[PDB]
Amino acid sequence: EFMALAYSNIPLGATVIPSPFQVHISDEQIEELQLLVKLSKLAPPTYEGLQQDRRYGITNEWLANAKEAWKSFDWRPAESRINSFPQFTYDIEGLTIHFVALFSEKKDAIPIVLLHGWPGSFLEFLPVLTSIRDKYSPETLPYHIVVPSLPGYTFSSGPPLDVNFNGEDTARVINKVMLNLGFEDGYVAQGGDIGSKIGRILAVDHDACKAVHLNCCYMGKPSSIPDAQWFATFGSGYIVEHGTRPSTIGNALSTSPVALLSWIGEKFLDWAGETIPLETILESVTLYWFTETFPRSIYHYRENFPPPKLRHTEDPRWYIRKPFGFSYYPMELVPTPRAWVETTGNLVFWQAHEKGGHFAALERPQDYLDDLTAFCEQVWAG
Amino acid sequence: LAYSNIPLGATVIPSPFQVHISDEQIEELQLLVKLSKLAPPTYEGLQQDRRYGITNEWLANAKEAWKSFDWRPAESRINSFPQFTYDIEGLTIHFVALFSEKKDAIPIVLLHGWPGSFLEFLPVLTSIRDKYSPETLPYHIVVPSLPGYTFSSGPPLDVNFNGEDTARVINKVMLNLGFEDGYVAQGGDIGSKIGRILAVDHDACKAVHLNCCYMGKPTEEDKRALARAQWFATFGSGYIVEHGTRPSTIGNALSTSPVALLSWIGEKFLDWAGETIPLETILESVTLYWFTETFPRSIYHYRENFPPPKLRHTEDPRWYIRKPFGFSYYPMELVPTPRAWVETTGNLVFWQAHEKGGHFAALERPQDYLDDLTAFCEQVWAG
Repeated sequence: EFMALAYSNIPLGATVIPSPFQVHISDEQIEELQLLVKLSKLAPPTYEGLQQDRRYGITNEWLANAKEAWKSFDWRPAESRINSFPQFTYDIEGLTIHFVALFSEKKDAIPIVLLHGWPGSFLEFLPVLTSIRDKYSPETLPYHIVVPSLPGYTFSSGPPLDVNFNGEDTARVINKVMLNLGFEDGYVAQGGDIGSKIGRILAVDHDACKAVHLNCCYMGKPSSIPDAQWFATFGSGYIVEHGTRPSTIGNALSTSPVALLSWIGEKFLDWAGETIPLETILESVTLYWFTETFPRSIYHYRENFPPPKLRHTEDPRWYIRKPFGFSYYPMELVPTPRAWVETTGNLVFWQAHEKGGHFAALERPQDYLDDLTAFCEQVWAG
Repeated sequence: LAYSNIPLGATVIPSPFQVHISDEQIEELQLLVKLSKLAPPTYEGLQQDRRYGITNEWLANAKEAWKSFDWRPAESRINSFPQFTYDIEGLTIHFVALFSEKKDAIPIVLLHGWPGSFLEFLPVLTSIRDKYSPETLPYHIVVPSLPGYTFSSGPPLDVNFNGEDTARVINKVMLNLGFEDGYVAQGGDIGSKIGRILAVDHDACKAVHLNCCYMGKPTEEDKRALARAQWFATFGSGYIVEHGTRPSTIGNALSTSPVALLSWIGEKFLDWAGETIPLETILESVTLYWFTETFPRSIYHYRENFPPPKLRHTEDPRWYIRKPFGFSYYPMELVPTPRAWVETTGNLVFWQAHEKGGHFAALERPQDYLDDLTAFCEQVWAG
């Protein structure tokens, strides 16, 4: 049905008109989730499950309380809030690609694509979009904001069943979202986590991406610098498992929503600088559950197995020549000093922050928006 | 029960034990098997060579077979073997045993690993009582459940627990049975680490045979072995890192659904074996783990290597085996180790290589396993 929505006017010059989209999880799925949460079994007490500092992962107490709270979690109000933002799909290379957008009425608004990672989603950027739409009407908005679901995530389909799919494929498909919207003349990319790999690939390989801002630069100490990571030794189990046995873990965590909550909840707890509320965790895990995201979402991790000859960020093949900005958040998983980041591209913008961790947009929306705006205004050349 | 007479000289009488899972536990299992949801089709789940783990089709078929799986006959077979428990350091320690009537029978402890259990050794015990009566049996065979596994309780809730603790507790099973004058240990997987610790640190353990020597390097077969070891190190060690760094997360996640546990453990029975392990055997092991809440209690050993020591356990002079040491090479072990490697880790007096068999040597090749065990004990036992 036709639904007028503010900020939803497709930019002049779009070559393909996207299909309007709204989230409508069925009543039967909501009923089922409540049942499956209730009946999920909990592990018995163990020494590891009793460590309140989470040294061995989530605690039994956290999970029991989360299970109890999930019983009274109501998806419908969250879904209504999601549906207050314009959403669309395109069909690209046989994939359905979902995206949230705020479109400006200005002919020459600066197009920006914001790229989530794992175990996130477009939800990470909704607080930022709220700030944007409160400050700007469609008529005063300086930017077009596109927040796509990567292939395999939430309402995006795929990846394909019959061929391998990697970060370069991901970037090619996301670039086509921007091309379809008429942004061949230029857009800015912003990324964290896996989205920072995608954003780097867009900037290095795709003409339409003119500049890139990252809040994550997964790297070791660069070899070109002559003469703290609890993450490589203790925090990388999920990477090895996702990268070597994605089918096993995907099959395992499809069985019960509480299995999925255990695996993903650990990361929302440990990776954030600002504490992420339980409701936010439940919202994201619930969305992953309804859309069967997890098994489809982990294809990127196998690019690290066997270990590449050079890390992606440390490879001249992926050095960013276009204008490159970086924001340093102190509770990022591998915080990278400016001298490190500078070895990986033409770094024209640097901003450090006193607060915030891995989920920068979700934890510190105003800092994230201030940085993004400042970067685009500094580098955009018309 | 034949083979159940406690050896003379035992200083603690063990308590007889039988498995009797309640109908309520059986039906809770079937409820949660039926409640489990399947993954969507994925590229990774369609790879028949299992390059990314189990296939979705294997899991769906295994779940369907589980709905028709009858625990009662498997339980009756378990209960056909003498079983006991001891209370040691506040833990209930379960064990299977075959006791000889010979007064000076050689005592042997067989040590399972993860994701195994005493079930791994039941084919060997079957071969033993088919070959020997209680009067001709040359050995006392003890097959304990490690702390945290199946019918053994623990590990403690309030303190850390490691391989040296495991070895100390297992040694006390043998001491309780009167074997302070000497026993032989045999181990694979984690049981190979326990066996090494017994031999190095515990007076009563007089010799040790291993079918696993997790180590790095200190011809065509050596080439095929190196390729397998590299595959295991590069692609097979996710479970080690996850168990070793986030045991509470994975323990909680897989406890929620028996089919989650089946996915995680089934992958290993498929990939680690040389001889194909029947689905029924996988279901029996995973079912036993489920009824006893084994998985979250069973993975404490993995964190010993985080952070990694500069010297792996087998390669550390602190753990060099000076007592008589035997090794059997099975080509589909996870890190197949040539003799020149193994010899650097102990007083290797016995070496046997096999054409067939992988990681679960006793379960896959019970006759080879028993032949090696008899040959090693006869070679090294000194009264």
